[PDB]
Amino acid sequence: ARIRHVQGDITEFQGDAIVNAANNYLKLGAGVAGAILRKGGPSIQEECDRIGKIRVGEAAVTGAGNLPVRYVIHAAVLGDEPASLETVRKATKSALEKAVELGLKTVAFTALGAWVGGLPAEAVLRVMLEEIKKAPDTLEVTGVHGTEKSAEAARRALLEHHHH
Amino acid sequence: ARIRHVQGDITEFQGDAIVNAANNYLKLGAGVAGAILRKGGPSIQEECDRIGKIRVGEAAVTGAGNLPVRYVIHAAVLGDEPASLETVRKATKSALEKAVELGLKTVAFTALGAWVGGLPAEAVLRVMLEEIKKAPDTLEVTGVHGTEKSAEAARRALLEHHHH
Ligand SMILES: [Cl-]
Repeated sequence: ARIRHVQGDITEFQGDAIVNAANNYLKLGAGVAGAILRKGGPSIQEECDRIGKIRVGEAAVTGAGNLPVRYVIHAAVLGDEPASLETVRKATKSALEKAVELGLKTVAFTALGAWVGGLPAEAVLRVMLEEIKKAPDTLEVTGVHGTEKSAEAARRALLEHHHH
Repeated sequence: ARIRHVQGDITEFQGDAIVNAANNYLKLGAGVAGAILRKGGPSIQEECDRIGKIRVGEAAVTGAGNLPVRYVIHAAVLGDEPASLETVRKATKSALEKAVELGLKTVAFTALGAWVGGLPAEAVLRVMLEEIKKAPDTLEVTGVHGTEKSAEAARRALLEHHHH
């Protein structure tokens, strides 16, 4: 899959889906999830409740309420178990599998497990990169950053990856 | 499994096994492998030749020649595929599985894939840590560093891991 890094607010992403760093109970609270629930509205949590508890490392899809995306993909990175590079790998892979299963073309992510999970961003981005490279080229992943300095860094890393 | 970080020369490790960062052809050359072959002698490569080509992510055990260890565990982190956090995870896990299968008590590792593979040490150590925690407590893993500053850093990281 293709990758781009930009500065912005993931809740204003205007594509097919955004990926939420979720707990395995799919309870929207800390981090981006809170923003997702405020701007997308109550229907997102209600749909999550219909799904019920999942497994750390799994992903689940709901509608995106009042957000300008089609879907929210809830990638469970923690909950009964603490976040780790392994849960981040599995959840990123599960999120990608849902995107491909729905024939999505544009999907936004943040650095799963690096905020609420406590993991270092550099390691998280590397495992995400490894999983994203396995998805088909019909899919474009956008990493959304709070800062241009942040986005420029990941962009620099991504160019360094071509040597070789 | 228990973990300790010390400064030293892994080829002088005086326990059950040392883990070699190998290619999947088990050809000893670049990095620690070269030191292993010089100090352990030709029998190590000869035994590797008897084994033949393995798979990136797998591990293989040989005798340690003139080294003061019982076994060399060749953890294949690269070769037909470039080194990645995923191959490092699989190889570390494969290396640990061989150690447990032989009832080993003390095993030394370096940061697999961080030298010859080009991966950043901090990410490599984190995935190794996650795999080592799954091995039984009968096993003690020693990380061997060229520098005390290096070992102290990993030791500091390991203490930070207890919060929580
Ligand atoms: Cl990983």
